[PDB]
Amino acid sequence: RIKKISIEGNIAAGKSTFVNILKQLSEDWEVVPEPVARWSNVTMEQKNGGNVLQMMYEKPERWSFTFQTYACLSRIRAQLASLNGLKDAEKPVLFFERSVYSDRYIFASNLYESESMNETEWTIYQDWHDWMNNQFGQSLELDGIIYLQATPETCLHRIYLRGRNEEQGIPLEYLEKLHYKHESWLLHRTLKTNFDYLQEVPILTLDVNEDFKDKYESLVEKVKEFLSTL
Amino acid sequence: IKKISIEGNIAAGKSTFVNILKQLSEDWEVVPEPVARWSLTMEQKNGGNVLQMMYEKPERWSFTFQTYACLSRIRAQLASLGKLKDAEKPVLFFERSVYSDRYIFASNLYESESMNETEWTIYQDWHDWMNNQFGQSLELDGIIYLQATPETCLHRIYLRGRNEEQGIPLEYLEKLHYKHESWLLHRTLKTNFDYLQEVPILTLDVNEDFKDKYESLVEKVKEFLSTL
Ligand SMILES: CCCc1sc(-c2ccc(OC)c(O)c2)nc1CSc1nc(N)cc(N)n1
Ligand SMILES: CCCc1sc(-c2ccc(OC)c(O)c2)nc1CSc1nc(N)cc(N)n1
Ligand SMILES: O=c1ccn([C@@H]2O[C@H](COP(=O)(O)OP(=O)(O)O)[C@@H](O)[C@H]2O)c(=O)[nH]1
Ligand SMILES: O=c1ccn([C@@H]2O[C@H](COP(=O)(O)OP(=O)(O)O)[C@@H](O)[C@H]2O)c(=O)[nH]1
Repeated sequence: RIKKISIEGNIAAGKSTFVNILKQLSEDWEVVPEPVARWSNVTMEQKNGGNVLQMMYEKPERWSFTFQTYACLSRIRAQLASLNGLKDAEKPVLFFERSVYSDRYIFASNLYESESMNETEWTIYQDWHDWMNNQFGQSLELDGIIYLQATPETCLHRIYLRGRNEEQGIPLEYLEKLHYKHESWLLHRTLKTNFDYLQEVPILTLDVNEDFKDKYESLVEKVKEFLSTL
Repeated sequence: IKKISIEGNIAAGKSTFVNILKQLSEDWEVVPEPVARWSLTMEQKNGGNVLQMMYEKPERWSFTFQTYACLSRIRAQLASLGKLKDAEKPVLFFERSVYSDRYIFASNLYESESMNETEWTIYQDWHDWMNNQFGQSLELDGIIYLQATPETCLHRIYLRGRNEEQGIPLEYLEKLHYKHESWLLHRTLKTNFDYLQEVPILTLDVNEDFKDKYESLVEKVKEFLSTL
């Protein structure tokens, strides 16, 4: 009964600006922020996260599997907690900052194709992912995906314009890898998956390349008309 | 369905005690250890590879091994709890357990500096969640402790003649060995699953070879099951 709607987009695309924008417009609207976002900083799950995330930066081939499995286990559990945590709400909609699907099909597929996950590591990640998400049935199944499309140069700007010292090192090409994978999975709609319904699951695209903090009303209008189709 | 775990050190006899035990009743079934099936499919092949990695670089693959194994155990005990549909007094014998994984090996890799604090507390955090969402009912109704000396096990690894095992050093079979005693005799260890503090335990000296001679061992097993 509580509508799940994931927001998808490249690093610094604006996901979390938009999500905290929407949160304020409807008591019928809540947010689930992504844990790694949470971890990207300066509870045991934080201690562990900034750690693994710091270790991920310094030597990604050593740390990729662990960190993926922990970004995703941390998300699955954070997702379920907002469901049990919009009870009374007449038209419940909850917004996920990214998804188990972006965990596996953009980020863990990137690192694998970019050689930080050898094949044993990837088939284990993907096995572990299948088994855990066939075991939720349709608890965490998405009614919708809003794609916060932008450009990698606007994301590098946004990164340095966000000032996370550790995020300053991520180069454009990497951003360009994650751009290529979003384009293909969402906008182009081609990337395959092991999940049935994510082929017949509706997708909103939105150009966030211009600052939207003061001028976001059209973006919001899009979001709503979109939620009435779903 | 009743649930027992058969625990004990490497080549101590579990697979034997179990291949024997399952034969004595149509009301009895076994879930053999994932790790031992690796010792072919995406489990096998994912299982076979990392095991072999884990012998070469243990400080690099214990998290990954320790996650995959617990998973595959959780998997297999669940597709098995499957068996014993038409039985009056049905028992499933688990060849090791989710606590074996954690409080024997995964603790022992950490203490051995083959996983770090992050890894080791990430595994802990995941074990605690992966057992509480999908694994509530893999809950044991007792435990069976096959107790060989650190010494007995090493010869029984030679017997089996597994190549990569014949590299298991004696000193390894030793700490694994004082950690079973602690959890399952002295009850010197304490875990994070409280019903486990009130699970009964039957412990069997298995230094004497029972490949022909298991009757009185089985007698206490039958006896222990009759006290649940
Ligand atoms: C933006 C902080 C998280 C990081 S750090 C990082 C990374 C850093 C340095 C690297 O090489 C120097 C690299 O190959 C990856 N990639 C990432 C993206 S991996 C990822 N991020 C998420 N937010 C979620 C998820 N499931 N996976
Ligand atoms: C029995 C084969 C699996 C291995 S391999 C291994 C090992 C091999 C070489 C090592 O040093 C190079 C080492 O420190 C450990 N320990 C083990 C035991 S760790 C373990 N065993 C299980 N049966 C289950 C589980 N979760 N963990
Ligand atoms: O219209 C916008 C959207 C975002 N940002 C900035 O872009 C950076 C990244 O935004 P956000 O934290 O949402 O990124 P994400 O959650 O996607 O990493 C932040 O410093 C924002 O202040 C901006 O200036 N204008
Ligand atoms: O009482 C025994 C128990 C075992 N074995 C042999 O020792 C080897 C290893 O034992 P097992 O695999 O059963 O031990 P586990 O690791 O399963 O506890 C096998 O070849 C058995 O045939 C034996 O000769 N006598």
